[PDB]
Amino acid sequence: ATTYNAVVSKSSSDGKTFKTIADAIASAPAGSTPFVILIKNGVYNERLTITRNNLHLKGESRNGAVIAAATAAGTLKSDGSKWGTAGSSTITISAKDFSAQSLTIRNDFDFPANQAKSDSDSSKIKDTQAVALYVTKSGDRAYFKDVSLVGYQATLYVSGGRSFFSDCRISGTVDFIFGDGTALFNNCDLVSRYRADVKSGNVSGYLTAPSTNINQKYGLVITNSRVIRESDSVPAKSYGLGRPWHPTTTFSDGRYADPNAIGQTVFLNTSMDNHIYGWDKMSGKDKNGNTIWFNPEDSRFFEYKSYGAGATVSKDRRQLTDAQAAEYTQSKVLGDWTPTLP
Ligand SMILES: COC(=O)[C@H]1O[C@H](O[C@@H]2[C@H](O)[C@@H](O)[C@@H](O[C@@H]3[C@H](O)[C@@H](O)[C@@H](O[C@@H]4[C@H](O)[C@@H](O)[C@@H](O)O[C@@H]4C(=O)O)O[C@@H]3C(=O)OC)O[C@@H]2C(=O)OC)[C@H](O)[C@@H](O)[C@H]1O[C@H]1O[C@H](C(=O)O)[C@H](O[C@H]2O[C@H](C(=O)O)[C@H](O)[C@H](O)[C@H]2O)[C@H](O)[C@H]1O
Repeated sequence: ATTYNAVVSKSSSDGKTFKTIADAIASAPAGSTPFVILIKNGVYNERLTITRNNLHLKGESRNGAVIAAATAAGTLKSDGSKWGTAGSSTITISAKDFSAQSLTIRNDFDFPANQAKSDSDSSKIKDTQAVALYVTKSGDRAYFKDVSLVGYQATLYVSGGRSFFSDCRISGTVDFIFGDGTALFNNCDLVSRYRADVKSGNVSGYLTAPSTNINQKYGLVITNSRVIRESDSVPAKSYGLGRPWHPTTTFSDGRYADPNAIGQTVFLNTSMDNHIYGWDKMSGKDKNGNTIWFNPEDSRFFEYKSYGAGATVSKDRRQLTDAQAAEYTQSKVLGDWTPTLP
């Protein structure tokens, strides 16, 4: 039994439908009863913030139901201030028990076009983060099944609670899955994109930039997935599996890189093409304003039974034992939450 509380459609000749997803979401009664919205095929140029618990979106098809907007961190608002990374997101989830199924979410900020702009071009943005999907500290138990997430830098921002991504596609370049949330990915294609602006022997990007607090058991966990290059033009050894993001954070003694954000990224039973070279370092500013480097060997970066040409084994790429791998089951990672669709 599957019934819809609202339907979004591009066609008025279709039936009794909403024209925009934002309108359908808004039409939901106040409260926490399940509200399920069907979204028919089409490109919906919308930015959405979800604040109602137990809201559920279902696209007609992942290929054809698209939610898209173009916003970079460096994009200016009306008052002349920047949107920022969090603010750049096409979809923001700030509610509990959200699900999205069979749809694509894009940030259409044209990173390559931006980089190709002349250095003197005042429209050339430096803050090139452009988030497709953002799960905030308020968005626990967020479930994404058969969803495609599209971006370049900072595609997926997972913060706070638990999120589960299943049968998914996620594309990007730099730090394209990042944040301090517990995010489990199963049977996903993680797509590393070509960068025309990167010189022959330099790094193109990093799949993950976890900022997981050291006292939090699970950060980014990728299982039974495929780490793939967008094209044959993506060079060998051009992408890192992760680098440690220690976010600039306001403390009592100032604003600087959080020392206790010692991120976790764990890959289990995942294929990797040879664009992968391993893990990498990342810099921030310390309490004195000096550059500080955070190293992968000091971070919680692990693999278990990786395969494919990018799956090399050395000292610099720590491996889980069988016993340790057993700690990364869905049951263990998500605790008492079993992700279910309406
Ligand atoms: C999610 O994290 C990010 O997206 C990070 O973005 C930034 O990373 C930069 C850069 O954008 C990225 O491409 C990369 O660049 C490296 C290298 O560092 C460059 O010098 C460089 O080499 C150039 C060229 O590629 C090469 O061919 C040669 O010619 O040299 C060139 C050159 O040197 O000029 O390019 C490299 C490259 O492309 O690698 C693939 O790394 C950069 C970097 O790490 O600099 C320190 C930010 O700088 C990062 O901090 C990170 O951004 C996140 O964290 C920020 C922070 O302050 O911690 C900031 O977050 C804060 O604001 C948030 C918000 O506004 O919402 C939020 O509140 C958060 O809590 C708070 O901490 C950013 O907003 C956030 O995205």
